[PDB]
Parts: sequence; structure tokens; C-alpha cells
Amino acid sequence: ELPEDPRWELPRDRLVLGKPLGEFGQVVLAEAIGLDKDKPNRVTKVAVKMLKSDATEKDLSDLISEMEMMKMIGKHKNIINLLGACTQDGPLYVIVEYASKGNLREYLQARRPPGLEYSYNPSHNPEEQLSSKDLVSCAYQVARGMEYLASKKCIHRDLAARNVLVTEDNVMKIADFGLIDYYKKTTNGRLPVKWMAPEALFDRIYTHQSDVWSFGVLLWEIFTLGGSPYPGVPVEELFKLLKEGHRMDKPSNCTNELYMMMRDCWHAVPSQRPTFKQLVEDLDRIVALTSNQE
Ligand SMILES: CCN(CC)CCCNc1ncc2cc(-c3cc(OC)cc(OC)c3)c(NC(=O)NC(C)(C)C)nc2n1
Repeated sequence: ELPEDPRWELPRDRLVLGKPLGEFGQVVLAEAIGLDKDKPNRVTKVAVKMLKSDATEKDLSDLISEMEMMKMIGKHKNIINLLGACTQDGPLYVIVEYASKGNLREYLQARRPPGLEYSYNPSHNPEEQLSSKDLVSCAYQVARGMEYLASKKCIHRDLAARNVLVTEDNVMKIADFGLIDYYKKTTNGRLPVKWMAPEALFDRIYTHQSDVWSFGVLLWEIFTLGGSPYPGVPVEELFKLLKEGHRMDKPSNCTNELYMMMRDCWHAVPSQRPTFKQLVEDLDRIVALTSNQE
């Protein structure tokens, strides 16, 4: 059984379980009644993490460890925050903030410019549009979340648009910050090794500097509007591209300044990469000078 932490405990009758969000344990959408003591009468839409039917002892241990890690890291606007937990007299439920617009990759792709007669999906026409200032603002918010996590001594190890969630208010929130098959693909069929720093991939050295490399790939994802890094590149060819010092091309509609930022994040020497603190400062300055007119 689990011990009661009254800092986070929410009674079971206060959580109304809803539709599944996905399946790593399962996550469902829910409504929490009286999450805050003012008001005990207000419902808040939340995401709830719980274990699947065939859950092992280590699966439960990992869920507990992730919840424990979130309590220790504390609160920030640009991370998925812990809101509560149902630990007593039933299955463990970990309650976190809800991001109604899904992950950053989905959010960017759904807001791509309309489809033309040469496009894969010519019928694509979103009722939602992103200016150049909006894309730099996304990168600023993610850098801010990462700067906070780094100040808390947290190394993400899988920073990518898939692990950034977007709220109803377009706030970027870093996800899965408190959690190794190189050939294993994601839910969307992409290879996570494509976000890894060379020293993380070849020497298994994970630092804030290796997360900055990943953030460089995340920036390329923002400016390609959810583009796929190295499409058609298998793991062994990726390794060779990295050993050769190859770097991804400059996306179109991306300033020389922002491509230089990407390239700086991808410095071969980890110590020479900008820190998250420098990236937040450079991004804050760039946001203010970036046109929202297109
Ligand atoms: C239905 C609308 N749709 C829009 C396209 C989808 C909206 C999806 N929103 C949404 N919000 C908040 C969520 C929070 C966590 C979440 C993040 C955490 O980080 C710290 C920790 C956590 O537990 C401890 C849960 C989460 N983790 C998942 O593993 N999820 C799947 C299985 C879908 C990949 N998934 C969320 N998903």
C-alpha cells in the first residue's frame, strides 16, 4: 500500500474520470471538483495518469517515482504541473494539468498553411494561423521551461515537440521531465535518436548541454511547423551523418539569426553550446524584434 501525503491528496469522489487521451501507463481526461480549497465547487479539466491492467511492480514504482519527482521540482508556467493524487483505497491516480491543444508537433502541423494543388493534403485549411512572432514565442516559452527545469537540476533526456504540450491559452508546457532501444520508433513512427546529442548517443553522457542540443532540434521542428528531422534516414546512416559533422538545413521562413541559434545548440563541443539561460535571453530579445505582420 501507499502512504498518504496530505499536500497532494484529492478524495476519489472529487475526480470524474473521462475519455482516454492515450497509452508507459494510461492517461485519461477528467474533471476535478474542488482541487483548490477556493472553490471546493469549481470543476477543473485535468489529465490523470494511471496504470494499465497488466501493470508490473516496476510500472507502479515508475509512476510513484515520476509523481515524487514532480513534487520535488515545483511549479512553473512552462511545465506540466502536478495538481493532486488519489493514492488511498484504490488504484494510484496522478493528476496533472490538461493541455487541450495536444503536443507541440500536432499543434504546429494542424496550423500549417493551406494545401495547394501540389500538396499531400490539398484540402488542408486551418481556422487557426501562426505569425513569425508566435513561432519565436513558442521557442521562448519552451526555453523558459527548460531553464526552470535546469535550475532544479533536472535533465530531460528527451526534449522534442512531442514532449511539449499546448494549453487552451497557447501556453507551452514541457512534459515527461521526470521519467534504451535506438531502433524503437515513436507513436508517430519517428526515431527519438534524431533528437540526441552525439555525446548522449555515443557515450551515454546526458547533461543540460545535451538537452540544449535536443532544443536545437526542437527549434528546427518549430520553424518547419512540425517537420520530421532527417526523413528516410535509418539509425546507422544517422550515426554516420553525426560522425561526419552533418547539420540539418536551414528551414525556409527562418532567419539567419535563428538558424545560427540552432547551429550553436548543435556545437560539436558541449561546453561551447549556449545555456538555457542564454537562449531565454536571446529569445526574449528576438521575440520583441520579430514581425507579427506575417
Ligand atoms: C483530446 C484532445 N487532444 C488534442 C489534440 C489531445 C489532448 C491531450 N492533452 C493532454 N494534456 C495533458 C497531458 C498530460 C500528460 C502528462 C504529462 C506529464 O508530464 C510531467 C506527467 C503526467 O503524469 C504524471 C501526465 C500526458 N501524458 C501522456 O503520456 N499522454 C499520452 C499517453 C497521450 C502520450 N498527456 C496529456 N495530454
